[PDB]
Amino acid sequence: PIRVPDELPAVNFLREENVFVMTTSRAQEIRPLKVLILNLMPKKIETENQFLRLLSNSPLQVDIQLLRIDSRETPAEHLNNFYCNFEDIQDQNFDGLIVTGAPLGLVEFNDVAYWPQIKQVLEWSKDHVTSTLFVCWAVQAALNILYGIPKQTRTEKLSGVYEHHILHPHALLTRGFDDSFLAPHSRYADFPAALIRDYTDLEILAETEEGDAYLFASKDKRIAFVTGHPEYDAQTLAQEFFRDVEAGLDIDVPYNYFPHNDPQNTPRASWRSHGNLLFTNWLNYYVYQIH
Amino acid sequence: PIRVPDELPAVNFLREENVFVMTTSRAEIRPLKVLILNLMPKKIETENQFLRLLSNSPLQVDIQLLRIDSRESRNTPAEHLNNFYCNFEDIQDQNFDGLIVTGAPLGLVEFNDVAYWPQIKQVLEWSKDHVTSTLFVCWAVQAALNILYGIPKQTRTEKLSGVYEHHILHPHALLTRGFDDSFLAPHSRYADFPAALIRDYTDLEILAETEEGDAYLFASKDKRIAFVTGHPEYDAQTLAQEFFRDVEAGLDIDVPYNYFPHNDPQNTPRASWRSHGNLLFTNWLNYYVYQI
Repeated sequence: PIRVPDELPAVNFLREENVFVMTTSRAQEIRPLKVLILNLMPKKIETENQFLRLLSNSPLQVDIQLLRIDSRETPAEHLNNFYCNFEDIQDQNFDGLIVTGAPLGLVEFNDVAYWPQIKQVLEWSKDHVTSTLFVCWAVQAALNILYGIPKQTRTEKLSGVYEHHILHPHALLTRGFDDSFLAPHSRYADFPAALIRDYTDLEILAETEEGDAYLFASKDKRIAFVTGHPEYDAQTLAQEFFRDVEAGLDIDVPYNYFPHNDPQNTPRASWRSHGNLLFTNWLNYYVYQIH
Repeated sequence: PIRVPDELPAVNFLREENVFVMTTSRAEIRPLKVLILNLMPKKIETENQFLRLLSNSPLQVDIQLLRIDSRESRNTPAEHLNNFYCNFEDIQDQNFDGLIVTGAPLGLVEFNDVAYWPQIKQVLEWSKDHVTSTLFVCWAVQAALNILYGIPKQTRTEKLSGVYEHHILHPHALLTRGFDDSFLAPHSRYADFPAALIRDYTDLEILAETEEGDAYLFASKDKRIAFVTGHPEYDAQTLAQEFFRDVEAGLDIDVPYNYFPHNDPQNTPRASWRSHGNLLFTNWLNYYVYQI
């Protein structure tokens, strides 16, 4: 935050925009943050690189620990070298937790082999984690475990780069977001905004144009949710599309993804900026809290 | 930055993307000093727009505001300036991490006719030894290219006024970190900044251009100096306020380009450039003003 003379007009002006300002008449402790990533995605290293790229964009030091949900056999070397089990970290507190997506869009919760382990991490997070960010399927899991919302599935997979808008001009998690912006989705989970409004107390910060919640969070910042995959690389949707075409599914192209909707053309990461802002804002205002 | 075990694949992978990674070798974060030489005619609006952006960082940024003009040059006191601003002699023996020189209403004035040209030269010479990273905005770009590279002033045949399309040149650069491949930013200038001018008469790296061929962002490889030719700090309504004053003052002018919805000045304009203004100023603080 800036530190300026108490009566500079910027002080009252920026405070009215929900911006914290320091004044020369008053005065912080800025220590390394501890962030845990529960990696449920099957391509473990690709997912590590995607999230760690975006967790790199703060001047704050982010000490990262990687959490595995069970010990099912990614190289076994990789997990044994770099990941911890829940019993290894259960006595620790963290500033942040990310629960990634998982390929569980079409699996009932009672058929998810590690469902008990997921309930145990989410219950523990309430007292042990300052802010937990749930991504994609983890949003569906958390809506079920924290609010008793039953699984809801779309008619077809939402796959593409979609238009969104922010709802709160002065919010922290969307600080610097354009009024409308692009972010990618790849999900069977259905997240209509009305479901979040009618069955939770969460504040909705951004929606898709079609009426889905994209970003929402608790007022105390303990829990935050993102229903897209802003961490995806340019090619990530294309890899899923080509694997489904090879299997004989012969699906549509992802929306607004390939140039001219022709999969011979190279897709670009048209969603980069607001993925960077999102993770930078989550570290700077949710994981780190000046107050 | 993240701190992970040295052998994690992310380490070599993000280093190949020009991203600094700490590895689990030894884990004290200091306040930054930034000076703003405010040359804009709306001093308080300008302070609010740049301070909004410098506020979006966990780093503590101690701000001092610098005036170019003496207290006695004015027919009446400038209350605001007297209360909040220092003069050069007050800060000449201090060191700063950052300096911003704003734009100035001097696009049609020859440097030798600019009344405070000596004072501007004195600040720029001082900044070489006293400021880790200087950001020049709009006219200050022309001033700096003159003093540092001997480039004469160039003026466009027609004023640029609107929100224009841009692209980045360096996928892994620090100052454009997180920028989309193409993005919007406002311009409002007669100053002419063809990219060929920067390539052919300086050693500066060009990081982004307008679609019509102007340099928008460029910097030195040592990060001592950085240049922006547009106004991503502008509020939604800044171009609108100027447009309505021009209309009221009797000028026959088009709306600013790509600014009002449907090009209709009854429509509320949106700050369509907000995101890349935030990335720019956040990246400037984090990688240029703060280094280690």
